[PDB]
Amino acid sequence: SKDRMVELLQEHFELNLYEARAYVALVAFGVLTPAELASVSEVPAPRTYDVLRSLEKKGFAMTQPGKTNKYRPVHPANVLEKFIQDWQERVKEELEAKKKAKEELLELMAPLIETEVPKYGVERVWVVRGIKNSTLKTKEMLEEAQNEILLADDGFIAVNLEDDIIKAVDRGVKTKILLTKNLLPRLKASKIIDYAKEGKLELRALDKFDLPMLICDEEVFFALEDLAARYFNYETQVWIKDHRVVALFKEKFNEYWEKAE
Amino acid sequence: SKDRMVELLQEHFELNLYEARAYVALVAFGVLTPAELASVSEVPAPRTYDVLRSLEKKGFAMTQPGKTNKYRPVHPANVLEKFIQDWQERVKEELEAKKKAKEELLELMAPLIETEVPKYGVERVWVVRGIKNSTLKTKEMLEEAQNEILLADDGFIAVNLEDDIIKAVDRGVKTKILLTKNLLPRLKASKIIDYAKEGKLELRALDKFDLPMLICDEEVFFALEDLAARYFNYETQVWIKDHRVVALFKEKFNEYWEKAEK
Amino acid sequence: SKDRMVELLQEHFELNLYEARAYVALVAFGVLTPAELASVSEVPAPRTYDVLRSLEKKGFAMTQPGKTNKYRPVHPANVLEKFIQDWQERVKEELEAKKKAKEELLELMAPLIETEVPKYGVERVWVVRGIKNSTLKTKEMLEEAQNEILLADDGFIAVNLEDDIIKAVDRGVKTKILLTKNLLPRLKASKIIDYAKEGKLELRALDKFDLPMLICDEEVFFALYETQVWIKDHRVVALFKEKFNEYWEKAEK
Amino acid sequence: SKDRMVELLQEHFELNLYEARAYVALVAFGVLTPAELASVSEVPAPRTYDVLRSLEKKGFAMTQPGKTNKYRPVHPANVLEKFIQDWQERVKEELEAKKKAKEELLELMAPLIETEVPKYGVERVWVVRGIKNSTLKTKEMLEEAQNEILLADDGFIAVNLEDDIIKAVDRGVKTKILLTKNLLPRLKASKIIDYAKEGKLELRALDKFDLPMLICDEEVFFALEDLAARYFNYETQVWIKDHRVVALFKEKFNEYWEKAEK
Ligand SMILES: [Ca+2]
Ligand SMILES: [Ca+2]
Repeated sequence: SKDRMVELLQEHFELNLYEARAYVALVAFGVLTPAELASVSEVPAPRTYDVLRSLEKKGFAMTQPGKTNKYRPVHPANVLEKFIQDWQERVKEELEAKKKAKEELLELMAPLIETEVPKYGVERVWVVRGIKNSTLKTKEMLEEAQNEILLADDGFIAVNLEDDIIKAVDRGVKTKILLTKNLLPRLKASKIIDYAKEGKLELRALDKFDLPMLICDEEVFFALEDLAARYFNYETQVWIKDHRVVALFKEKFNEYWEKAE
Repeated sequence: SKDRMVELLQEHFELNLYEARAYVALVAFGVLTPAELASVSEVPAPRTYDVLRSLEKKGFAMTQPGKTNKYRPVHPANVLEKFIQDWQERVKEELEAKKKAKEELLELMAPLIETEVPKYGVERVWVVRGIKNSTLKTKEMLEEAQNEILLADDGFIAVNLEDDIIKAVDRGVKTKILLTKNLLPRLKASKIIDYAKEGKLELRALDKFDLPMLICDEEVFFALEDLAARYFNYETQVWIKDHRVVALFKEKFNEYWEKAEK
Repeated sequence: SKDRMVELLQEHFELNLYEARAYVALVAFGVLTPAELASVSEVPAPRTYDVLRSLEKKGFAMTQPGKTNKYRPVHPANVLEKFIQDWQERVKEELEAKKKAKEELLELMAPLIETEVPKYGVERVWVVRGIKNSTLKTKEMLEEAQNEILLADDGFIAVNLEDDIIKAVDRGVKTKILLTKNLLPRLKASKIIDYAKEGKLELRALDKFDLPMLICDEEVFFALYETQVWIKDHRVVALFKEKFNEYWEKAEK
Repeated sequence: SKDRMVELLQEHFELNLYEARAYVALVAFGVLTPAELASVSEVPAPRTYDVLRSLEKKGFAMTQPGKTNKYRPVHPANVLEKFIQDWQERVKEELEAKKKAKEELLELMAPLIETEVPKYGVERVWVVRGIKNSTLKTKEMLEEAQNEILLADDGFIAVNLEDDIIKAVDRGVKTKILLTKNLLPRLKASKIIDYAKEGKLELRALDKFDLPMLICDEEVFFALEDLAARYFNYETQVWIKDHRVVALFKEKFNEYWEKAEK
């Protein structure tokens, strides 16, 4: 039918509905004026000029300017052939455009991938309040740690996060536990001291240290103090996930750590 | 520079605005959740799930089974290349789709173009817009030329239809071709050229003539060349069937022909 | 009041409605959570987090990430000044960008003004059918002509479009009329014959020429029912002018 | 490239797609009617009138003497220039409008910020996103600093707050400023120099340090500098009021402070 001709033109040769209808009409009727097209095909009267003019510019028609414009269809074997050839040239050009878009993006995104160290998630600073949230944060750090754990403990930490601490030790995590000497005998029946003696974790003590902390693989979790927080009672703590901050707290742990035993 | 990365992704790798922004963000941050994407980029919050999900689909993002779904970028060199490879295969399918369509159209139109009847010949003047569309008419002139052919070509009139020019030559049609010197390079070696060397047509060249044309038996096709209209593919070209007018253009051709060299 | 504060923030400091309301709220209350904001101001509850976070990235707020997200206003005198300083610098870069865009446009559009082929955007080819339309197009040209008129007339043009021909002559237009001897005596009581002798126009005749035409300053109107073609182009017209000058030679009196 | 001309007009001279296209068309063809514009350009037929009329309003098009159906372009050199002149003045108009608005807001807020408590300040930790927003906090630190200032600045932390730094020095604040070497060209105006030259503060420079900071008495503001988070203006910065943390950063500052010369 003629319907199939309209579809094919619309689908593959970039004509809109009216343009496809008008071109088919031109093939069938030869010379048409916009007025005649109106009566010949299914194209709105105010569009018949607009449409035929488009087909002209698209290479599907030729014309005779005048008070009344006459239009002539370009033979299908020419315009359909020409289109595919012109189409193929656009394609080939675009391919090059994409590979140059490719290279330019690679150049532009090298700055985003060059820093091969700090690839943490967005959330790197997290403020923790209260006892419940505190132990929940400490649990996670212990759950996620895979390389090392450094703990300076004046808590309220070894008890009862013991079962999380030992679990990490059981996973081969290089554990070091430093705690206040005054709090030492609290662990006299702990699992930690057994692992300390067997021993897969090292444990030491110190009369009192000023800056307690938990370090877990490029993460540090420490508490602010000012100055009756303990047993009065309220907690304010800060979590940071960044090698550079951890390096500071790790250097300090190692200063506290070398107070052997 | 970020804006450029978004532009390039959007125009050439078929990402929309938010998809392009999100992909850059994934590359930059290494890993994002829909919540984190909302936080760092200009993708609206409720849109961030679908954006990351579509990037995954398109091959720009990578994730784990879930539901603990975090999204991470696939390295650009392994995506932009893969996109192009996919695009090329999509093209090849459309190309043949067009070939199939063309042939069905020609078969459907066969009853319309045969015994059409075609109603032209009585029309002795037509206008063709777009200098690049000239071969939609000059092809027909060469098909029906049976006495003589005079061609003064800038590259846009009738050269490139060599098979039709030569068929005319081979059926005894007298042919004179005048080229601009800028066509002497692109028209090597060639097929049209060796006909001139064999003496089957005459071929000469001239620095520049201001009025290109194709004359085919009491018919003339000529271009009103203008480089300001060239930008809008809207140069006026005219076909006239009138030996008196053709005579005018034929005299002028012969004037250029005198200046024309070897 | 705060209604005025919200208005000003939206109009000049590029906050949306909810953001302006939320910042004002922060100034008033110091520390707020998204939940607290919801109860304090007219910001939709589910929008309160997004808004506060937006203010965070926009420099209007500071925060404490947590289960309890706290937000703190940046002092008005700092963020409002900070905005204007940054705004003013963004502008100047754009200023430079506009002057660089201008320069590139002038270079790109040079081919559009350099290719000095001074024609109109109007079409240059016009097909005319029928006599009434023919005489109107002919009338038009004669009135449009400003330099010269060349007419080879075996019509039915000079008769009777005379008043348009002489009107052109009266305007100082260089008129030359060639007409067929066979219809020549029709003009023996015309104004054209008077103007030919006075003479403000040159007039000759010839019993037969093959290509009649009207030329009016790089415009030509000639005939192929009857179908006529008008062309507006220097190079094409030159051919028709060359032919006119061949027919032009010569005749009395 | 026509497309480039449309882009530039569209991006910088506030023309929409159809207006920008039409202007190029006017430039190319010299004079157009709405009908003529529709035919040559990609502006839809029914739109060519309002498009041309609006170009006239904007100063890009001119009506012709006589019957005004035809439009002619106003030459680019007299429009693109005139636009910039108008735009600059329009900008300036808004600049003063913003400053005025600022001034009104501050007086409106005076009951909240004048003789302020403030309700915040008891809080000993805050986070600032965007390294370029850091001076919204560090300014406050410099204002209240009365013991010492230790500044290791990559350019975005506090060095661009000269008025407050100088004021601090003038009240006896021990001030050490450490800059990256790429800031020395631009900071030779200046206040910090001559104060470094007069011996009122110490100024050293260093190729690069990994942890920018501002220490003011018992407070530290430090940046987790990270490109390409900067690309999305989302670098995480932290303010802590706690002499123990400050001490760590103070040790590290003194580490950066060594070797750095000039
Ligand atoms: Ca402030
Ligand atoms: Ca202040």
